[PDB]
Amino acid sequence: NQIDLNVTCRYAGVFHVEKNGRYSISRTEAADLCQAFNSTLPTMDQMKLALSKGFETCRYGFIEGNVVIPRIHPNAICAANHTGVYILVTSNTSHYDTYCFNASAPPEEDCTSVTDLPNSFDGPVTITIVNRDGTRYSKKGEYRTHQEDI
Ligand SMILES: Cc1n[nH]c(C)c1CNC1CCCCC1
Repeated sequence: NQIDLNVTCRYAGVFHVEKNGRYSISRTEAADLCQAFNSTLPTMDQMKLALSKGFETCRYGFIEGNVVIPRIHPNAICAANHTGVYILVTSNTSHYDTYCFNASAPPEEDCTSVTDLPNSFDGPVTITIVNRDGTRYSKKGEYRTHQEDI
């Protein structure tokens, strides 16, 4: 009973979270997951400011109201070579990664590791935060409040 959560640097408080190395988060699970990090789904304005500070990924993830990919450098296999906050328009499917926004984070690039999941609740799952540099933090708990996500 284990969940891996791969996380990134924070840029103006915004970061990316991928669950179990696959697109596997529903919109309801995404909001609950950000709440476990004392965070919220970013607004489009919050995401645009993060992009301006150096944030980019090559993965679709929820923000408030849309599924997006922030892009700085054009790459043919990431958001069809677009730059800016690329918005997913047409998809059959509902599960993505998520972005999260922590208002208490530094204002610009914070590429220190994440060493806590401060607002997880009591539960039976071994949850492991995996940083890009491989460093890990694990704790037993739960974050999902909707049954259809478990
Ligand atoms: C700076 C830092 N490293 N690990 C932890 C925990 C913290 C405090 N802020 C984090 C920021 C991203 C969401 C979770 C909370």
